[PDB]
Amino acid sequence: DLDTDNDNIPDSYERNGYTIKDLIAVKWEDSFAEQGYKKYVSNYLESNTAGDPYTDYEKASGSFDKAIKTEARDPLVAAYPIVGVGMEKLIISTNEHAQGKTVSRATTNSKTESNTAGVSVNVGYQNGFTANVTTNYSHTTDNSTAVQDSNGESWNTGLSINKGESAYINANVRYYNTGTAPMYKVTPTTNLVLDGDTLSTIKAQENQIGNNLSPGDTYPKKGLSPLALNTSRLIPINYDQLKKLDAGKQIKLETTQVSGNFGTKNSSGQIVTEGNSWSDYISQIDSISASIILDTENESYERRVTAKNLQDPEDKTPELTIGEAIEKAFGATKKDGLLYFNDIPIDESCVELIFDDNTANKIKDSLKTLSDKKIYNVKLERGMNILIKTPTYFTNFDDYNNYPSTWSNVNTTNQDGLQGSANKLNGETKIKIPMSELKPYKRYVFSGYSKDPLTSNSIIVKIKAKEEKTDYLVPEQGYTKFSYEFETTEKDSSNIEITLIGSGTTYLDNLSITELNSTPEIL
Amino acid sequence: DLDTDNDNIPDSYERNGYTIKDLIAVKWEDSFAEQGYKKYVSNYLESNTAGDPYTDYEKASGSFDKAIKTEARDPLVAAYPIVGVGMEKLIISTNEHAQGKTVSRATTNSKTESNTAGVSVNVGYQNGFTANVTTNYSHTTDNSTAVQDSNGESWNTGLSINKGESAYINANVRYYNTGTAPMYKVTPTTNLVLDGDTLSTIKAQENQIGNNLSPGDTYPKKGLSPLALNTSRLIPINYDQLKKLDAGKQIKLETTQVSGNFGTKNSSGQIVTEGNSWSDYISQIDSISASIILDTENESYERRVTAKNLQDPEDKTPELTIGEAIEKAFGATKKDGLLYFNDIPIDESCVELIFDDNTANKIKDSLKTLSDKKIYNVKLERGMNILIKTPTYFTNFDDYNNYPSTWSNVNTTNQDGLQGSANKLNGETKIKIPMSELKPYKRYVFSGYSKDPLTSNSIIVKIKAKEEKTDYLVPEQGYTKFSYEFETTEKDSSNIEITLIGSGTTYLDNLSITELNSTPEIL
Amino acid sequence: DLDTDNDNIPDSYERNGYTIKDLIAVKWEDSFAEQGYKKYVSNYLESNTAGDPYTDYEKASGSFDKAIKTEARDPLVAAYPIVGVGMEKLIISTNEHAQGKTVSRATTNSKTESNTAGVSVNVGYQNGFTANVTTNYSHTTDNSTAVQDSNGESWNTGLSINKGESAYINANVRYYNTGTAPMYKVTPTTNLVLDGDTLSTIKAQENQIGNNLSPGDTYPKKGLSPLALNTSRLIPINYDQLKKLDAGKQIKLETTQVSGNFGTKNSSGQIVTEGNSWSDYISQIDSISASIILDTENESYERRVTAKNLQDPEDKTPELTIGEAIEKAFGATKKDGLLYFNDIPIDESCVELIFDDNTANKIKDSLKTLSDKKIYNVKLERGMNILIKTPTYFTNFDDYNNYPSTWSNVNTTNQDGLQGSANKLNGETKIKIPMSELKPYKRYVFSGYSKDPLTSNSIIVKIKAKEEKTDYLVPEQGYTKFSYEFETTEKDSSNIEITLIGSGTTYLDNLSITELNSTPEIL
Ligand SMILES: [Ca+2]
Ligand SMILES: [Ca+2]
Ligand SMILES: [Ca+2]
Ligand SMILES: [Ca+2]
Ligand SMILES: [Ca+2]
Ligand SMILES: [Ca+2]
Ligand SMILES: [Ca+2]
Ligand SMILES: [Ca+2]
Ligand SMILES: [Ca+2]
Repeated sequence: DLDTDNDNIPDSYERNGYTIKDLIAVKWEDSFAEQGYKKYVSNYLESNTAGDPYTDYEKASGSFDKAIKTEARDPLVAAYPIVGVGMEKLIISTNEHAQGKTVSRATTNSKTESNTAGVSVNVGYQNGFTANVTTNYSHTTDNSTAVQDSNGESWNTGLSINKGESAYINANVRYYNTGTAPMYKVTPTTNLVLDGDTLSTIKAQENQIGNNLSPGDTYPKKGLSPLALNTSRLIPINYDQLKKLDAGKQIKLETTQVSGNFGTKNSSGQIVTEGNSWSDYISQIDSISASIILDTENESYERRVTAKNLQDPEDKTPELTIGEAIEKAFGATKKDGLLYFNDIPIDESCVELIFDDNTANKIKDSLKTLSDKKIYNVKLERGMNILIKTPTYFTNFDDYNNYPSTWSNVNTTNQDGLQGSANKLNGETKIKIPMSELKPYKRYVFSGYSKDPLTSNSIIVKIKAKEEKTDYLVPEQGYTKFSYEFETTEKDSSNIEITLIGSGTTYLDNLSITELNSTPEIL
Repeated sequence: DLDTDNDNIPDSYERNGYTIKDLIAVKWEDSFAEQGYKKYVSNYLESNTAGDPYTDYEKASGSFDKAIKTEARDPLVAAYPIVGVGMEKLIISTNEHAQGKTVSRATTNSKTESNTAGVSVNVGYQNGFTANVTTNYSHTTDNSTAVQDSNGESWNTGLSINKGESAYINANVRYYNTGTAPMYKVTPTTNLVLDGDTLSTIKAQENQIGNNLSPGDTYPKKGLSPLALNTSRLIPINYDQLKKLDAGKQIKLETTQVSGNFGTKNSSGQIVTEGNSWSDYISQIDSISASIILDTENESYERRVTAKNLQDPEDKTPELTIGEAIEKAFGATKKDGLLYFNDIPIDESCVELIFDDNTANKIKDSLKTLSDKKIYNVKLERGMNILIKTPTYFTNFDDYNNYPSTWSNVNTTNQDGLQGSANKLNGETKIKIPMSELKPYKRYVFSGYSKDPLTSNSIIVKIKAKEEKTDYLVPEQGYTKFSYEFETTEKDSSNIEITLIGSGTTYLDNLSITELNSTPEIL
Repeated sequence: DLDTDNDNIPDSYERNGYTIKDLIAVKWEDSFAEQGYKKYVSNYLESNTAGDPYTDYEKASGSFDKAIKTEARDPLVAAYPIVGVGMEKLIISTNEHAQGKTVSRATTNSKTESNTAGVSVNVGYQNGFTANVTTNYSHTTDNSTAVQDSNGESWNTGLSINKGESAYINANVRYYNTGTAPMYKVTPTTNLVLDGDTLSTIKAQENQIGNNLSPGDTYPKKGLSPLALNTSRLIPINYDQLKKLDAGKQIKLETTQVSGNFGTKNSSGQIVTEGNSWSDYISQIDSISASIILDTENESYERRVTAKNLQDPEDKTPELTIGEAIEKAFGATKKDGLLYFNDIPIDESCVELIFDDNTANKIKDSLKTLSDKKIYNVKLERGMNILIKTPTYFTNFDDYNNYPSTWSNVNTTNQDGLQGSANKLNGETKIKIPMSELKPYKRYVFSGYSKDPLTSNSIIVKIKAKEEKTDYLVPEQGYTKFSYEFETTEKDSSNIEITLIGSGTTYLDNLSITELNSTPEIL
């Protein structure tokens, strides 16, 4: 009944209960949780919960831009715009205006490549920390390029450079947005950096892209003509960096400064975008919120969620766990003990978790006092980053199985599993996968969980690839997570085999195969 | 009941008790110092205790820009933004448009080099003075570049400059903000100098740095590619300073004018950065407050703290000691006679303290009248500069120890130390520190405390390095600080030996290895 | 109770006493002189008692711009900012772009030299005039250049100019303030004058400095690089003034028009520096107040003080003596008959006094009626000039003794002196001040005081340098002041010795060696 800020919601209704229906507010008592309403938690000392250019009421009632994704309806998630650039096809030509020698290659893009390229994986997880530590960190602003149609052939012999003069570089790019915010006056700048030696900067101005970029969309609408670097003209190169591109290095294409406008609803009609810009709220959002990234193999997402700092009892901001923040940022359905997306389950054992050194140290220090030793029950703190990687293949010996092949010697008849059932081991367990279903020249990690109700039972696991290896595993009464890496090669090679031999008592569950990054090719 | 300024704070409270909770002001009754609540002190004759454009009650209540660091909510420390610029790597090319001969070297930038370069060392420290002096004083505005990847070769061999015509220089620079204040419309003017001779200046304008610079964050957000000086275009060089650069001197950068605005709330809604400027409060802050700089091996900070004019009893402003100023300006947990950060310990006998000549004369005048003979229990006066250097290696034979190796023949079972334990001696004390963990071409100070309740039980020390020496240290009844210096070379040498032997009675404590400056390399 | 001006202070409290506490005026009764309180007097017929744009209550209550030095707190001293430009490095280039024959020399600036460059000395100082007479006056605005690092070589040798065309000049400059006021919007216009001929006018606009120059703070803040004039650009020279610098003349720099703004606190918040100009108050101060310039070996000071016109009984204004005017315009500590700074002594017999011819005539008119024979007890009048030059060396055989070389035959066992003791003489008196501290190509004056309690005891003095001089002196009953002059030469000369021989009865006191100006050099 008491009001502090300039919002219709009372200060008592800004904590421990929040329901918005027919443009008024009513208290939640847990009767209509199935009827399409979710619980909002917000500040009650400040009008603006996060740094987005809206009040808490307008983003909790739908009276804002229709282009904004609906996942930012909760007041702890703000509309933060990100503009990313992807590189698709490359051509090399010896002229400047546009005869000569022109060569063309196709190239795939990887958004979450530089983040996980500095991840070293050990053979054993210490205590309840079921994650890895990266070396460096980066958002999806930068992008990585991998050459697919790379037959053994030097790039020099197709261009005939002798001593000093080198050709030019032309390409096609696409402009995507990974976040819950559009941009209207899109003016980005992008550096084309090859292993540190900067080549050029690209500014696409305004008229070439148009007055909008809706979230989740690019300018080439799905499958159409990609935008080339012809229509600020062409990029040169010298006779020092071509061998670097040929042998080991890949072209980095990263967006540096992003400027634009947006829309706020006026009193009368449709949107306005003239006297307002995205230039002041970058540090207003980025200095109070964390950064949660999710990487499905088809598309990626990033969100920013406000957090709580421990050394300020006067700051009465909402406090969440890790899993609650994931649920509110990404949108999920709560099943019995589990959190689901539309088709991909989300759990501390079903996907992979990546943190930097500060977050890893904070989680290791904060997991001492808890008595459950689970990842999702970690208190949210500001200034940390989470990268969730969805496996490209995952089975849980249950209703979900996306493996293209079928396993051998599978015994579903068990009930002492971490989630449901498990496989009773008696002898061999073998699977093979053809090379065509896996992208060449990458790095894969195969991970799983094991349990043994004996003293000194042991398992051996053989991974047959272009570096085949055999490894030894000694499980105990507790659940043990194992993870082993392997490398792939070109499509003209053999299949990939996964075998494991035991003594006939252990149990296995939660099998996953996940791609991380790309390996250099000898060229 | 009584009021003096245009603020909400009562007059009878404003001295010796001050607490903000739930946007109300209550006195201090020294019973909730453990729940995170803290006290502050403010002048009662003016609304702005410091020189910032925020009132003290507002800047202590949190109703201000949230990107400012949370320890700046102390009203006794003002917000002051500092912009620094420095190289990462350097290139020379003989063409104005970009073939020819091009060389590239990789450098490292350092923040406190010109300040420490005028500091001399001695065998003993007379009286209670536990600090050194510097020839000239500079802030962290200027940066020094050190060239690492450089074997024996002159720049002329890779350039072939004969009589007068020289090549062109280009560099990769970064911009950083080490202070408790952001700025938005950044317009830095930077002189790129070689030992006094200004080669040129650069004006970054707006399109290359961006409309934002968060405090504590560089221009590339954490790890991205460094900006190149290709987007006013190029700067020249002649064949007079090339060999001068070759022999002894290094390129320095300093900014001169930094223009920008500060952000604040409007009457109704969002924040505006239009009708403000960070150019009218620089002198008004610098002519009222002190200057305290801290330099950790990872990062650096500096603050301006207001002081009391002792020769003016009318100016009713609160007074400070040195340790209380450090605690209130940086933010530190106060253990029993101890100031701790999250991991770095600071005390009067664990760090290095640097003043200039005027502060040295003032502290020598004010030290004799004190009955405790310590550095921290000194009243703060305006217009004096303090620098604190945290050593890269430091131990006290206690809970804190981060040496890359382990000390030999340690008898820590003792209590007669400055803080608990001490190193009893019966035989030698040796360490062989390897060069793989130390920066090449540096100057290092070995510092420590010696004490012995005996007549003349002297000790001797031997430092084996590229400049090897032996020294004799005699003890006293008092507690004597011993400091010595040595120099190092490139990474392809043998280990550095520190050996000390006495006669089985002396006590040695608080052993520290720190770095000062860079030596000119012969090339 | 009775009020005249726009101040809360009554007319009676505006005379013979002025104390302020808790923003309330109170009268002086001589019990709180030792508690830091100071006594002022102010006009009671105008709101602005001085020409600075502040009323007496506002300039005495501290509620004004804090960058103004505390010496301007009293109402009888005006806030007058002065911008001076100094030249440090002279480089000559024969091109209009940047290749060519370039020569770079180092040069030191002298601020107050031309005001005292035309002074001549006398053997005896007649009557009670213990000062000197100058031929021209100059502020700290003009500045002179003196070249030290210059071996035997013509400037034409480094340029090889034959008949018709000479090179271009380029300079390194610094900007300083010496006054009790800051200006923000600096507009410096300067002329580079060469012995009556104007070479060029330099206008450094707004962007080469910015809107901040603190008083007493150089634009390169303490130790940084000198600012070159390469950021309106170039200055030519002919083959007529190029040979004039070789023999006798020196390049001089004189600012002509400077304007700025003074910052005023508004009603509610911060300070405004837009609607203002430092052009309507220059003639308000300069046409009323006098001029006092003080020259220390480390810094210079300039102040303007309002005086009394003796031919005006209607003009009711404060009347000041010379010593009280100095004490109010600088801030002084009063020992028993003595005026001291923190360490620099100032007195009628401890420094050098320079007066203009009109001022000397007025003072010599005023000296006859005085019955005390002291120069500091003279009533001030509008439009007179005072220069106080502190000698670089000064002894009095007392608490202050800062000669680097000790005397010979020192007998301090005496008490019939002007202050404290006097040096008893028995035979010769020797001093040998060496090469290592004397600035070259300068002119020095050694002055002293003598008594002799005998009828016809004469003394002899010898000054041995490259230009030696002998002299015979006859002292008298009272205090007699004598002054001698000499010059110096380059580094490769010998040390300078001073001998004085008496006969055992004469008494010598207050020996002061000072520098006056610079001599032309043969080259
Ligand atoms: Ca509210
Ligand atoms: Ca709210
Ligand atoms: Ca299961
Ligand atoms: Ca107050
Ligand atoms: Ca106040
Ligand atoms: Ca200890
Ligand atoms: Ca009055
Ligand atoms: Ca008055
Ligand atoms: Ca005396």
